[PDB]
Order: sequence, then C-alpha cells, then structure tokens
Amino acid sequence: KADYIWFNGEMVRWEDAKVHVMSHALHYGTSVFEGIRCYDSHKGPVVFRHREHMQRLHDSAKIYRFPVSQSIDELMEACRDVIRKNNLTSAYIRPLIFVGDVGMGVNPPAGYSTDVIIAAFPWQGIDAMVSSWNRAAPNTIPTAAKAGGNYLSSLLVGSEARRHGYQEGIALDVNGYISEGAGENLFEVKDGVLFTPPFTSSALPGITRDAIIKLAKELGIEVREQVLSRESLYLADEVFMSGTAAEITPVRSVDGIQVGEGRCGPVTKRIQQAFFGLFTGETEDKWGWLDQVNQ
Amino acid sequence: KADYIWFNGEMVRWEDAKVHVMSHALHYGTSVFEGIRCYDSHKGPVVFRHREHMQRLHDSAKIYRFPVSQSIDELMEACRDVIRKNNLTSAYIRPLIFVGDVGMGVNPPAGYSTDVIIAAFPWQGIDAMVSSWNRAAPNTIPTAAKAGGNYLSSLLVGSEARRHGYQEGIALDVNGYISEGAGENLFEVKDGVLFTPPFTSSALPGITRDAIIKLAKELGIEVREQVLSRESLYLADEVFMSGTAAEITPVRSVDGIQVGEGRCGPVTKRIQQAFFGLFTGETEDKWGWLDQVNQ
Amino acid sequence: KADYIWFNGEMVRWEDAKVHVMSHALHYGTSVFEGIRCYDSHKGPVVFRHREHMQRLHDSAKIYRFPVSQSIDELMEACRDVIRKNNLTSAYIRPLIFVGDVGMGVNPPAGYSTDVIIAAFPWQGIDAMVSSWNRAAPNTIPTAAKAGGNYLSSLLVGSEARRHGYQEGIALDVNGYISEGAGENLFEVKDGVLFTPPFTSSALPGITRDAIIKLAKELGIEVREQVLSRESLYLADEVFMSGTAAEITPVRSVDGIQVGEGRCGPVTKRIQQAFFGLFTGETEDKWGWLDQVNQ
Amino acid sequence: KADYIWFNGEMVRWEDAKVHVMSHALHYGTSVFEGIRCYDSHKGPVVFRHREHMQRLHDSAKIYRFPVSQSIDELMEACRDVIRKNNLTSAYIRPLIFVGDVGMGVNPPAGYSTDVIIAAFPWQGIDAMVSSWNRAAPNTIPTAAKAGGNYLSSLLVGSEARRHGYQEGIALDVNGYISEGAGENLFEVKDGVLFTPPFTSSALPGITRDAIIKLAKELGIEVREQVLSRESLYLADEVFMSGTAAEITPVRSVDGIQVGEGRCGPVTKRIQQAFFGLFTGETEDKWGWLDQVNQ
Amino acid sequence: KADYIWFNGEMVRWEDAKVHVMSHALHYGTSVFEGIRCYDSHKGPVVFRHREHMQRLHDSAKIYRFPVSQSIDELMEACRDVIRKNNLTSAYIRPLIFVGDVGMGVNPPAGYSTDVIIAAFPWQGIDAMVSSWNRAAPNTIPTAAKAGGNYLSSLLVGSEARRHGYQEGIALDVNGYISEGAGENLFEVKDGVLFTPPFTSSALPGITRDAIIKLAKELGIEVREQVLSRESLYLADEVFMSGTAAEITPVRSVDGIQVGEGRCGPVTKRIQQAFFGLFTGETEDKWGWLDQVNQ
Amino acid sequence: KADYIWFNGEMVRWEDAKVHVMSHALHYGTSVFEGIRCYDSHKGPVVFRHREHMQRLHDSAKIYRFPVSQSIDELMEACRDVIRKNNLTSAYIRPLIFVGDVGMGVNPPAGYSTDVIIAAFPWQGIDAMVSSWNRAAPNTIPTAAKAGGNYLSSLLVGSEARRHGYQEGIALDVNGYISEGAGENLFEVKDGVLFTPPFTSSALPGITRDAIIKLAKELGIEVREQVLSRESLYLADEVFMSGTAAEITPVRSVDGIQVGEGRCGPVTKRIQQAFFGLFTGETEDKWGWLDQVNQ
Ligand SMILES: *Cc1c(COP(=O)(O)O)cnc(C)c1O
Ligand SMILES: *Cc1c(COP(=O)(O)O)cnc(C)c1O
Ligand SMILES: *Cc1c(COP(=O)(O)O)cnc(C)c1O
Ligand SMILES: *Cc1c(COP(=O)(O)O)cnc(C)c1O
Ligand SMILES: *Cc1c(COP(=O)(O)O)cnc(C)c1O
Ligand SMILES: *Cc1c(COP(=O)(O)O)cnc(C)c1O
Repeated sequence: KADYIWFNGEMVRWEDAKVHVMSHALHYGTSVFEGIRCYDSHKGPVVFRHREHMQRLHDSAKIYRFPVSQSIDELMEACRDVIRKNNLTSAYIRPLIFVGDVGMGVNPPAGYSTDVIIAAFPWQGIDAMVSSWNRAAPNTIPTAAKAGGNYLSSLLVGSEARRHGYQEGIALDVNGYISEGAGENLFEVKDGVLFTPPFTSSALPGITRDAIIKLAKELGIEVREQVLSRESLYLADEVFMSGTAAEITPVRSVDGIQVGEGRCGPVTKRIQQAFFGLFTGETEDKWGWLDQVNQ
Repeated sequence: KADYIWFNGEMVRWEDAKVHVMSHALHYGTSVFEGIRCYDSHKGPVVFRHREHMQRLHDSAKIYRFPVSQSIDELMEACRDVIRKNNLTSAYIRPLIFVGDVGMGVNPPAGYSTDVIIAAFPWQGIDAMVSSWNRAAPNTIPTAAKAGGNYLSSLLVGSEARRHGYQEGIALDVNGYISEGAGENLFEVKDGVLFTPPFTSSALPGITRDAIIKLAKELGIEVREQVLSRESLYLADEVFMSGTAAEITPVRSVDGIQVGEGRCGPVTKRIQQAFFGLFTGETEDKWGWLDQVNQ
Repeated sequence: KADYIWFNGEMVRWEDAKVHVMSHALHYGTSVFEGIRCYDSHKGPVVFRHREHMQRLHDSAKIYRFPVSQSIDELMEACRDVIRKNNLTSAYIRPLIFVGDVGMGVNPPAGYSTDVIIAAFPWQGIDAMVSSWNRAAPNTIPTAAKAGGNYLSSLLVGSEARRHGYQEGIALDVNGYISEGAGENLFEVKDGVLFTPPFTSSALPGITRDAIIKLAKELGIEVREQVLSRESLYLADEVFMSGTAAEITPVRSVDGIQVGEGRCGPVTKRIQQAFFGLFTGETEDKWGWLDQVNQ
Repeated sequence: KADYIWFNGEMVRWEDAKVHVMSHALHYGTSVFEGIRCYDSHKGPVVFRHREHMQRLHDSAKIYRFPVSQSIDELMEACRDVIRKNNLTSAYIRPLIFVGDVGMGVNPPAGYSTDVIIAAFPWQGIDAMVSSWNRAAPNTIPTAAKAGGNYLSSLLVGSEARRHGYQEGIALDVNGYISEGAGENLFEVKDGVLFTPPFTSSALPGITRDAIIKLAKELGIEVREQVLSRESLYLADEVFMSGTAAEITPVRSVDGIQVGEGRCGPVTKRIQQAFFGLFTGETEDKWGWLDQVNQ
Repeated sequence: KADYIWFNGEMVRWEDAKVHVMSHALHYGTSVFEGIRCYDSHKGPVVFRHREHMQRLHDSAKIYRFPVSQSIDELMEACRDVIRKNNLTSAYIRPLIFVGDVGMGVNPPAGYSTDVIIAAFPWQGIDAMVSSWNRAAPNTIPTAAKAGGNYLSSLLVGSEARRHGYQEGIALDVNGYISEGAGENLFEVKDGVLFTPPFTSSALPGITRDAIIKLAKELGIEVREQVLSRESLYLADEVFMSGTAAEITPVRSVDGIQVGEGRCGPVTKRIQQAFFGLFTGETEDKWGWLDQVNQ
Repeated sequence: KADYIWFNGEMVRWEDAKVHVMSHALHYGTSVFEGIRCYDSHKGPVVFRHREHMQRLHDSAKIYRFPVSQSIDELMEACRDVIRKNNLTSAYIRPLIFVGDVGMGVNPPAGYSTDVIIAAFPWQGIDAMVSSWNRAAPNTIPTAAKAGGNYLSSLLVGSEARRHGYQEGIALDVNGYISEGAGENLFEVKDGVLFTPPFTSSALPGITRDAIIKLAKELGIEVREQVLSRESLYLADEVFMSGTAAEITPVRSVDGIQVGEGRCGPVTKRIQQAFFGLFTGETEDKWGWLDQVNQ
C-alpha cells in the first residue's frame, strides 16, 4: 500500500481514492485493467514493457468501446509520476479504466465516460493441477480483452487448485485442449523445442509470453505455437508458466505426475537468465523494453 | 436516486455510500447482485417475489464461495427498511454483495467478508435482432449465477442491437440454438403452446420466467421447455421476453421479419392480463408472491 | 410427365415451360419447393394436407425473403387447376418458387421477383445404413426451410447408401445424434412408445411426420420427441421413415443389424392403417386433411 | 449481357439459351460453377488463372460425382471462343455444369449427363460487419466445392450486412473463429505479417487467395495460415478480402470499429501494386498466370 | 473368491478358469460384461432383474457384433446353477463375454467365437467431486454398451476423486453438461421433483436407474429425464447415485459445497425405502423383478 | 505361434502363459501394448526403433498410472532374448503390460502390480472408405496412449470398411476433420508437399509416422502437420497410411473416387524406397534406428 494514486488526472492520497457504490464496474464487470512491473535495473528504475502494456489497456477498451480520453503517452507519464511520487523503485503498477457512476443500465448512456486510476505499490516447480472448469469459448466473452469480469473464470480455476493442495490450476478450453493457467500463460518444452497454445485456444496475448518467444528466439530455440492436448503435460520434458506477476514459474508436477526429473528445466533456466539478464545488463535490450522512470 | 442506501447494516446518506478504488469487485468483477420490483397494488406496496429473489442472491454467492453474513430474513427486513426510509411505493431494488477492499490477488485472503448494500430508487412489440455474439458455454462461467462479470456479455449482445436500430438483441448459445435476450428470457407461442429454452441453453433461471410458466399453467396453456432453433423465431405466432425490469415485452419483428402479424399476441395478452391482475387483485395470488412493506 | 404446367399464372404446355440458363436458381440454389400428393379417395380426388404444404412453401420463402405474390389460396386454386386440367386423379404435385432471370449477383436486386411453377404428374423393411456425412449444423443453413440447395446434402447421404447396397442413408447431426434419413424423417419404436428426433437435431418439420404423431395419438400411443443416439437404431424394436413420397417405410435393418424380427412392425402396421384408412373412410379426418380437387 | 452463350458445344444466341423448368439444378441445387476474369493487359486480353479455374470446375464436380464430358482443354478453348465470338476484352466468365432434365429424384438416373454452358459478359476500405450466421460445418456440405447450393449461405451472410448498412458481412465458422466474407476470402496484417484462415475454418480455397499468398512471398512478406479469433479483426493493422470479382478490397472498419486508421493499408498497397502489375508488365508473371485469348 | 466359475457351459474349479495370454480381450478390450446382485429376500436368495441384465448382455454384444451361442435362458440357468453350486445367498454375479485366442488382428477372423464365463462371489452421504476428465462423446465408442474397453474412462474419473480425498467423481460430457459418476447414474432433487441425464448425455441406460424411475413413479414423484448443468449440482436439494453395487448412495457435498444440509435426503429416503422394501416384502414387486435361485 | 513368451521376467513355454479369468484387463480394458518389428537387414536381425517403442510403453502406463517394475533396458534385453530364444529373424514383437488378478474393483487396490508379457512371432493401392464412426474426443480417453481399451474404436471403424468391401476405414474426429485410419496414421500429398493430422486430431503419435516425417525431411520434402478436411482426400495427389505392421501402404481410391490415377504414387514411392533402404543399407541410418538382436 502507498500514498497517492493517480486518479483522473491528479494525484490523490491513498485514502481518498474512493468511488460510489453505484459505479457501473461494481455491478456489471465493466472495467479493463493491466499489470505492469517496474524493476530497479543497472540503470533502472525501469518499467518493463510500458508502451505495450498501455497499448493493451487501450485495446481492451477498444473491444468494449469504453471511451478513453488519455493517450498512451499521457497514461505512461502518469504511471511514471505515480512511481516517482511514491518513491518506489520496484513496484507492481496497476492501471484501471472503469465505467463509473453513470446509471444502472447495462448499456451506459451516450457521451458518458470512464474514470481512470493508476496505483502502484512495492513488489523447483510448483505442481499444478488440471481444473474441471473450462475457459471461455470463442465468440462469447473476448479472451483477448483483459476485462475485469473475465476474472470470475480465473477465480474458479484458481481457487479449485489452491483448495486441493496445488499452487496452480491449468485450464482446458471448451475443446479439451490446453488453454492456460488461471491467470498466466503455459509453455511446454518437448525435445528441446518450445510450444505454447495459440490465442484461439482462449489464451490471452500475454506480454511476458511475448517477451519469452522472443528471447527463445535469440537463444536459438525453435518455438512452435500450436494446440496442445491434455496428455502433453504428462509427456513434456519442461513446463512453465509466465505472467507479469509470476515471470517464469517452473511447474514440476501436474496432477501429481512428475514433469521430468521434478523440475530442473534446462531450457527454462536458459530463458530465465535471458530474462533477468535484461535488468542486469547481461541481456541486450534489442527491442527496447526498459523505460526508466527517472528520465 | 434517493437518499439512504443500506450499507452493511446501517442506512447511509446516498452521497456517502462510497467504496475504495482498490476494491476487488472493480478490478475482478467479483460481486453478485439482484433486481427486485416493488409494486403498488390493491394493497401494495408489495415487493414481488421477494424471497425467491433473496434466496437467489444467496445461490449466486454460494456458487462462487463468497461469504454472506446476513440470513435471508435479515436481507428482506433490510429491503423493506430501505423502501420505507425513502418513502417509496413503486421502486426497483438493487441488492449487491461484493468483495471489498480485500487484497489485490484474484483469490481473496481467507476469512475476508463481503459488503452488502441495498439501494432502491423509484420506478406494439419491439423489434429484436439476432446477435452476432454468443452466450457463455456450459462449464465455463456459471450462467445460473446472476454475477457481476457475466455482464460483459449482456453489454456485447445489447449494444450491438442498439447500434443497428433494434430494441433488443437475442443471443444464441455456442450450439446455435436460442439462449435468451441480452438480459431477459425469451418465450414463443406456436400453435397456442408456450416453449422457452432450458437453462442448458445458457439461459438464466429467471424469476419472472418462472412466474410466467406458473400463471400459464393456471390459464391452462401447455408449456414446453425445449431447445429452440434460430428459425423458430421467424415461424412462431408470438414471441416475447420477460425480466424483473421489463415484465413482459412482446416482440413484433425479429431480424426485420414480422413475427406473425406485427403484434397483438393473444396469448401474450392473456398472460399479460394474469400477471398484472396480481397487483389489481383480479389474479389470485395463490403462491404468495406479494410481500408488503408495512407489515 | 404430362401436359400443362401452371407457370406464373397461366397454364403452359409441358414443352414450353422453359427458363433461361442465367436464372439465379440454376447457379446459386435460390429456389424453394414442396411435395404434395393427391390421392383418389372414397370421395377423392383429394390432395393430402394442402394448406399445410402451401403454408410451408410460404415459410421457406419467408426465411430467405424471396418475395412471393401469390396467396396460399391463389396457390391452392392453381394446384387444383393443374390436376384437373391434366386429368390426373393420383399424382405427385410439385410447386417451385425460384429466383429467375435477375442478375448474377448473389443478393438479387431490389423489387425483383420470383417466378412460380406448379407441375404435376401421375403417381418388409428396406435396410438403411448410417452415413459418413453429417447433416447441416445449426445456425448455418436453415433446416426448417425446404430450400433447393439444401439437397446437396440429401444427395450426399442418399447416393452413399445406394452406392453400397442399401436403400437408405440415415444421417446423424454434427453432434453424433440421429437426425433423419436423406430426405425423410425417422421414427423408432421402443417399448411400444413412439420417439422421433426434434428439429433441433437438424430434422425437417415433415408434414407426414406431423400427421403420424397425431394418428399415433388417436391410436393411444405415447409419443416422445427427443434426441436419439446412434445405438438406438440397434436396440429399437421398430424403425420407420416418413415422407410425402414414401409415406411410411418400414426399415428392417440398419447397418446389417436386424431391427427386431426383420420387419414386422406391429406399431408401424397400426399407424399405416390409420394412414391409408383416411382415403378409405375407415379413418376420420378429425383434423381436415383431405381437400378435394373437384369441389 | 452479350449474344452467344456456349451451350454443350455450340454457340447459341443468348436469348435462346433456355433450360426446361424441371431441370434438376433448379429444384435441388445440383450444379457447379466458376468465376473467371479476362483482363486487358500489356498484351491481354488475358484470362487470369484460367487453368486453375477450370481444374477447379472439375474438382467441384468430382466431389459430387457429376459426370463431365469435356476435358480441361476443351473447356479452355471454349472459354476463349466465347470471349472472341462476343468481341470481348475485359469480361467475367461464368462456366456452369449442372444436372439437366434428368428425372425428379434426388439421385439422378445413372448414365445421365450434365449440361455445360459458358457465358461471358463485360466487366477507402469498406466497412464490414461480423454476421450472425455461420458458415457450414466440416463434414456436412463440402465447402471446398464451389457448388450451387452452397450459395444459400452466401445469401444469408450477404443480405444481412446490406440490410444494416455495411458493404460486406464476415462469417464465423461453427467454432466462433473467422471463416471468410460472404463470398470471398479474408486476410489481416498484424505486425507486417499476413494471416488468413485455413480451409478447415470453412473457407473456400480461393484462386485469388492463392495468388496473393504467392505474390506476398515474392514481396518477402511472411504468411501464416492460421485459425483466427473474431477479436483479431479489431486489433489488426489491416484487413482486406479477395475474390475473382472483387480482386482485393481493403476493409476500413469492422463492426463500426476502425481497423487501424481508416484505410491506407501499406501492405495492402504493396500487394495491390504487385497484383495489378501483372497486367501492366511491372510484375513478372513467373507462374504463368495470364493466358491470351488470341493465340 | 469361491470355487466354480461357470465357463463355456461347464463348471470349473476356480483355479482352472484360465485363459491364454494372447486372447483378444486382454489386448484390445473386446469383452462385454454385466453386474448382477443376488439378494437374500423375504423369500430370496433372489436375483435382481436377472433377465434384464442378460438381455443387456446380449445387447452389448449385438452392437459390437460379438457372436453368442447362448440363449438368455441358458445364461439365466447358468447364473442360478453358479449361485446354488457355490452355496451362496448374497453375492455379486459377474457374467463376461470375451473374444478368446483368436489372432492378434483387431478384426477377429470370420466365424469365430466368444468365450463365456459367469463368476459369482459373496457380496450419511458421500462427498463427490466434479472430475477434470469427460465422458465418451457421441458417436465414438457406443455408451449404451457395457463393453470393457470403456472402463478406462471410469478408471480415470474415479481415481481422480479418490486421489483428492473424495469418494466419487462425477463426470461431465463433452458438451459440459453432467453425465454420471465414474461407475453410476446420477439423480438430483429439486422441488420434490426427480431429474436425471438422458443417455445422450453419455449415460449408460442403468438397470438400477430404471428401477428407481419406476419406483418413484409408484411413490407418485414426477420425473424429468433432461439435460443437466454442472451448477445444478450445487443448487439441488438432494443428489444421489445408483448402480448395481451401490444401490442408492446419497451425496452430501459436491466439490465441498453442501447439498442442502449435509444430508438429510427426504426424497432420497423415500426411494431407498421403497427400494429395499422389495426384498423385505413391504414393496409390492408389481413388475416381477425378483428371480429365486431355487426354482 | 512360437514357444517361449517372456513373462514377468521368465521365459515360459507358449502354452503355459496363462492368466486367470478375473484379471483386471479382461474385464476393464486396462492393458497397455506396443507393436514392434524385427527386420532381417543388411546386418539385421535388427529391431526397428526399439527403444522408442519401449519408452512409449512406459508413457502409455505413466498416463494411466499403471506401475512398472522394469526399466527400459530390461524390457529391451528381454525383447532381444525372446527373439534369439525363438530363433527368429523376422517377426512382430508384442509387449503387453496389464493389470492382473487384483480385485473386481475398477481402481486396483493400492501398491498393486502389473503383469508383463513379450510375445514375438514370425512376420497397387488399397481403396479406403470414410467411416461412419468417429474417434475419441479430446479430453475423454487419452489418445496419445496405446491402451487396449481404445481398440474398440479401431474395431468399429475397421470392420465397417471390411464389411463394405473396402480394406481400410479412415476416421474423422468429432470436429469432422480427418483423424487417421482404423489402426494407422494418414499422410496426403499435394503439390509435392507432405501433410498429416496433428495429435489433437486424435491421432496416435505413431512411431512409423515419425520415421516417415524424418525421412521426407532428408529427401528434402516439406512437411505440414496441419488439420485436414474430409474432402481433401478426394483432391490430393497421393494418400498413404503408415503403421508398424503396414509400413507404408498406398491408397488409391477413397470412397470409390480415385486418388489421382489409380495409384502411381511418386512421393509415396520415394518414401517407401528411403524407408526400406534402411534395411538394405542404401539409406544411411543417421538416427540410429536399428538395434541388432545379437549384441
Ligand atoms: C493478465 C493475464 C495473463 C498474463 O499476461 P502478462 O500480460 O504476460 O502479464 C495471462 N492470462 C490471463 C488470464 C491474464 O488476464
Ligand atoms: C436477471 C437476468 C434475467 C432475468 O431475471 P428475472 O429474475 O426474471 O428478473 C435474464 N437474463 C439474464 C442474463 C439476467 O441476468
Ligand atoms: C421434404 C423433406 C422431408 C419430408 O417432408 P414431408 O414434408 O413429410 O413430405 C423430410 N426431410 C427432408 C430433408 C425433406 O426436405
Ligand atoms: C468463389 C468463392 C470465393 C473466392 O474465389 P476466388 O477463386 O478467389 O475467386 C470465396 N468464398 C466463396 C464462398 C466463394 O465461392
Ligand atoms: C455399469 C454402469 C452403470 C450402472 O448400471 P446398473 O445396471 O444400473 O448397475 C452406470 N454407469 C456406468 C459407466 C456403468 O457402466
Ligand atoms: C498403433 C497405432 C498406430 C500406429 O503406430 P505406430 O508406432 O507407428 O505403429 C496408429 N494409429 C492407432 C489408433 C494406433 O493405435
């Protein structure tokens, strides 16, 4: 927790960042959000993949049509201010754009607007389990949009797992194929080859997942994106999840069945290092993923 | 609007019913809610199917394991208190149980509690359109729960129709069979028979829908809950929707194709007469659907 | 073959009933048609279920929106004229409403019209087989509409069967459940109970199928409409198909597996008799299904 | 229009190319057909991908076992004869093989033959809409065949869009993934990459689509045939359709949501320049796509 | 154990009923079996719905075309002889029909034969879990047949449950609706109304399930065979399984959610009573369901 | 036949490898097996991709959790010993792993054990038919495992074919795309390009299929593992199956439609040659696929 939360343009003390109980988002799910990290690097404070997280913010809203007045540049400025103002060096940043107090109609009224908030606060395998709950089918609720009411599904998958002793629930899609974990993407390593499910497998265009396939590429790793069947979890040699909060989580077991040697992940280790190496200097920011706060 | 919103037990001045910005339900759509109508009748104010609505508030949370402190009777008294203290007669009541300012993780920290809030405020066919979006598939995000997050889907089906000049969009399930309108059930009359999709067609078990089947049975109309094909909409003699806020709306054209002779639903008529005769005294409340405020 | 074919209002000799090679129907499938019988009865010439066949004609067009100028009464008059003029007593009548010479655009041009034709000409089990071709999925091509391009599917199912020695191909739907034969409905008799698939099983609202469930009812037979699984063909006690051309066809084998005693059909026999009994006088036209030509 | 339609070998005065009204293709949609463009080029008249189109005429009939007397070269000569005898330069050619006046049963009487007829006549983005109808499912009515009956589906997807003010409706397959427009393929550009659904998404293997992939490869653009989710349409940088009659049409908005900056597709541009440069001589015909009439 | 297993028509000491290791069934899962109970009654030893279990043995083989020398009556007498011969009063009878030492080719040689055995040996709620595995889809492996290859599904659903602490795994079909538990049918109770999945939900046509439906009809309960959703499990008042070896087991928590008051089962109890009273003499065996070994 | 079947670590005269009739596997289909070939080579007796077949034996059991005492190497040596001991040069080796005389309960008691056997005995196109049965759906019965319960599917597809005159039945998945034939993988050839269904099409990860992909890559052919449609079968230039006992069989007509010229198979032939040349010495065994019995 901290002080100050950027909110509709201005910095507000943590405690006065309040909203009415009749805001649309609280009843209908109508908000859209992001997860961004800020690492202290060899040059950092640096936020990892800023522009790309804010452009996703804008895209989630585009799908739903929540009018948004800030620009990606305005929004990135803001996020840097929140960090700086709060005197944070390594934090989890959280932008949210939600339909505020507007009526109680599902279809908000014309020329209405969203209120936008940006808060920040300081920041072997694990045994996953396959869940009985499937992820969202296709043309039903946009899995590409990172919208707030999507997380009901992440709640179902996640709790079920925790409730039984695991640390993660991997969900299948309505087709019976692997989609992803409760709230983060799933990678398998077979014979030294990469492999993740495509988005049509109701997976979400993770930005970490993205950085990974790229590093995998610099690292000389073939990467195949394709539909994975349940069984593959039992036959893979490595399995690991990715996400802004998690980064790279080795999964050493799935349904109790050991995933090769009980976590060791030679490929995983290589990728991990490529990853952290970025904040250390060992890895070249070929692409331009670090955006210092203190510029 | 009104003044006074029952919030966790106390009545609060409406302008003061605020919630912090980091409340779980805003970000992750975790909240559950209901819609209840208060009608003025031949004796009313009379809350319609008050108990069924409150039980359903409880079923919906049971399904997501959200912890509710209040019993069903506490909730009912509080709804009646809310009506009175605002000096209301005919209103719309909105009870909302939601995960509050528990932390920022999807699985709320065990032993947390919800916040309940009850708010009340005063309160031919129509040309529907079949929508391009589909309702949630079966074992993904439970459609039998009136939950927050589900609403992204009523928004998608709902704006689309408005956007093209219709007054309601009817959604299909992932199998291509009729589900229900954006936020309300759908019925059709064929050779004087009733017909409405099963919950298995991704239809919410509606409290109004339930009332209509009962009345129908008393009016001696045969009723068939059965899966329906998109084309029946164009071949039916009558079609109409029902919901707590829309009672029974007849539909005169679907996709521009006139549902049998541009409205005058004889059966829709009789059912509209039975339903309203409840509040008039013409229809004998045999199930005990009306619950006065001042008792 | 005969002389005279009603065509757009007038009677034309069989040989001059011609149309341009660039009529829309020949290239795009855009026609809609019916099959009606005319039996010589104890009072007949009588056409069986006239109005209901012409109303279906009108409904197929309604789904597709092929403007039609004739009325059901105009069209029935016509059909009686064609019969009478041709001096037919027992015939197969064939109305067709197709998009004529209009352009080569799939979406015919505004205020265009259809040309309508009405021609007539004189009019154990069988071993069916289950086909590898599935029937049309749901919201793809209206199985309720009896449109001309639908018959590609009937061609696939039918030829496959004939090509292998059977007399009929029963098709499953995309779900793996029984839908119907190539061009006629499928009934199973289990323990003295009826059973046919509903339309949502991509079956077509056969008018014979309709008369059957009715007679079944007068006859004291319970009738259940529901989703049948493949296996049921092997476990049923009776199986039989229906259609305007076929009437009631006992199926004594399916995939070589005998369907109870190699056709005997006690229930089938009862229904059959109820059916023919109609033209004989033995059965009462409770419903009003005979429409004499010579009135 | 023109005068002279090649009909079963002879050239006939256009007004005389008539077919009896009881021809099979009118009632049962049994006919197969193609669309070929004749362009005037830096040497043209030049029939574009003439052989591929005629081979496809043959593939489509092979699939339904319609017997074709003419070889591929007979058909080509006849198409060139048709162009010449009508003194055409730039035209649209329509070859149609169809079941003629064989009897009235769905399975045409063995040893029957088709009738072929070849006719020729002279010849920002656009705002598409995602349709409420779905394209044919996999093993129902073969979508790899350009057949008559399939067209009921292009009509349904096509009028709907027109009916609501769009210039094209994009259809989804029964799985909720993008199939293709009403009668033409769909492509998207993302980070400068190409992407187009597989035939398995119920997409017809288009001859123009094929040309575009080839040119694209020569322009050095990466191409990915992969299943696509409805939402990619709103997130893509460019989107455009292709068909023999519509070449390459860019799409500027889908569902009212602007596809990246309301048209100017850089890549669509380059591909439009390569494709047209064929007829100009700027693009070297390496595959041999142009086939002169006068040779 | 016991001694004397019937075997191809002869009784054989238990230790001599051996079969070669290259018997079809051990490699390819080509056996078909039954589960039958002998009950000590108010007149028993009495075999429960003996013939119906033998008819189904026949049906299971008829579908896979396995040949059967023995009539139902011979199988029945042999069943009795095995009971008497072993001096049993209450046991679990197990008849198998399997493909023997025939070749290593999946299609047994023509005119082969199945070996037959008949072994018989002496014979609050539970807490089910919804399984992460699904049951056979429709036209894949006939589910109306108790083939032994099937039990790989039961093996996976049941061990998942056991491994996690539960005592029964309930499985969903491919559609996501409820099917049945690992080895038994599933009934739900709502407002004193019955409810169970039909076969098309990939439910074996249980013989107990049927007994129960028949009883309930006598008790005057209404029954609804209708498709069911996962969530209905957490909202019913009572849920219970049935099968030859579990008779009528009550479930009291599903996924750790109480089925309306940690068991109390009112309708469940009326049923069990009526069930067991058939053995006691209290329930009239109106149907003829009890066959005494000693006749 | 032969004499000496390995068995739980001992060699046993062929007639003494017997197993009790109440062994799990005969009732419940709980065995797991492999198909291996011993080839007389330019240096053989040589076992083809021996270890990979033994690893897969392990994998099949790992998925069903069947316990295994023997290492891969012990299974390998035992394989060799059975070859030598029987004085064989070319045979078909069959290793089984099955659940023995454990109880009649679907879940074997804890700490139980699987019995292991290893029998070995001496060891134009075809005309396939598309089957009316489909293959296991995705998360129902793991298809990446060669369990024996599975072969009920192979049993149904293959006998359908044989019964109708064909010699192989090709099966579709539940989606309607192509899966594989009764017992072997299916490859198609188009414009000198390879093509086969991925596993998610419910295709067993064949060991021949893999060999073939590897060869073709050496021959410089391009390969595409991609989902395939039924109709692609009638349009490819060459189609062929593969499996341990069929090596590489060419199909020349599918459903009675010639696969481009009643076999001539150019790419098919380059493959077979490269295949067989591994045994002759012509093809370099770059991978190490041949294990000599005598080491
Ligand atoms: C947020 C999210 C992820 C993680 O995405 P990153 O953008 O890589 O931080 C993965 N799956 C779901 C469901 C998510 O919403
Ligand atoms: C609330 C709701 C209905 C209608 O409910 P009633 O209880 O009849 O008020 C229908 N569909 C959806 C999605 C709903 O939320
Ligand atoms: C025409 C038709 C039938 C038969 O209908 P009747 O109207 O009973 O004559 C059945 N199935 C299909 C596919 C048909 O088009
Ligand atoms: C003909 C057609 C196309 C486009 O074909 P081209 O060969 O590129 O002309 C696309 N979709 C459908 C349904 C078509 O018929
Ligand atoms: C054996 C079986 C049952 C129970 O059937 P009963 O005749 O009633 O004992 C139920 N489900 C499955 C999968 C079974 O095979
Ligand atoms: C055994 C099997 C194959 C063939 O596998 P190979 O290792 O290549 O012999 C293919 N399909 C099925 C269903 C099989 O089980």
